[PDB]
Formats: sequence, structure tokens, C-alpha cells
Amino acid sequence: HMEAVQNRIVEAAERVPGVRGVIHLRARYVGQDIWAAMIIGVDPENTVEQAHEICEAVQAAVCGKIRRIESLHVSAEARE
Amino acid sequence: HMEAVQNRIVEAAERVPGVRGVIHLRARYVGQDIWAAMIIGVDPENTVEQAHEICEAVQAAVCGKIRRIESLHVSAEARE
Ligand code: NA
Ligand code: NA
Repeated sequence: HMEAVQNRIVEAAERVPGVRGVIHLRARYVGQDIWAAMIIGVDPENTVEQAHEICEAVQAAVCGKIRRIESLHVSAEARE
Repeated sequence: HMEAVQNRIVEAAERVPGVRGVIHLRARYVGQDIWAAMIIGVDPENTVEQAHEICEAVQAAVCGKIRRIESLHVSAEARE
């Protein structure tokens, strides 16, 4: 149930160009809404600006696909 | 007093190669120790790996100069 929604979140994020895994996801219910914080992996050789753009793209993809999410903060860390 | 130490933290961070301001600093006392979390600005065209290296350098500089700090998490965001 909560796991079903967390699966959907990860899957959604992973389908965005430049995402190299979901490193961390904390989702919590505030009433019927989800508030969440995500850390994604990205190519270490992407620029900081590119990584920002991927994060923004993840936020839009995830928010667009999972209607119950009302807050989502995405940050990036180097992976592989 | 608490402000004096926060000033020292910011000053220390700002003297590290690649730091473009301190965007955020939250420092709190746990007993006599400081636990802190910092966000620094960096060149948007630095790579994610470079930004990681600057963060690590800030952690070392700040920890080295302010002995009461016992925990310090540094992250980076694009600035100017
Ligand atoms: Na890439
Ligand atoms: Na630079």
C-alpha cells in the first residue's frame, strides 16, 4: 500500500533522462497527501546546472504521475 | 556568542577554493558541541564531482578551524 506508492515514485524517477538510481526516498503521509524528499544519482561529470535540471525534471515527472504527492524535494549526488 | 561561532563558520567556508557564498547554515548545540548543516554556492559549470570535492574541502577547513564542531554536513547548489 504505502510500498505500492513508493514503488511508483522510484519507477517514475528512474524513467527521467540522467537519473542513475534513487539513492534515498522518504515519503510520509500528511492526511491523504504525500510529502517526500528524494536523492537521485547522476553522472559525476554532469555539471551542477545539469544536475539541477535533472532534479527539476524528476520533480515534474513524479508530481505529474502520482497525484497524491503535494510536496517533493529532489537533490542529486554523484553515482558511478 | 552563538553568533560569533556562526561567523567563524561562514568565514572559514568562504576561504575555500570554489565556494561562492554560504547559502544556508543551521548550527545547534548538543551540550558543548556544535552539530551543523551547510549549503554552499558553487560555479554552475563545475561538475558534480568538483562540487563534491569543494564540499569535502569545506568540511575539512571548517572542522579544522572550529574545534567545537562535532558533526558537519555540507551540500552545494548553483550560484551565479
Ligand atoms: Na550524462
Ligand atoms: Na570554477
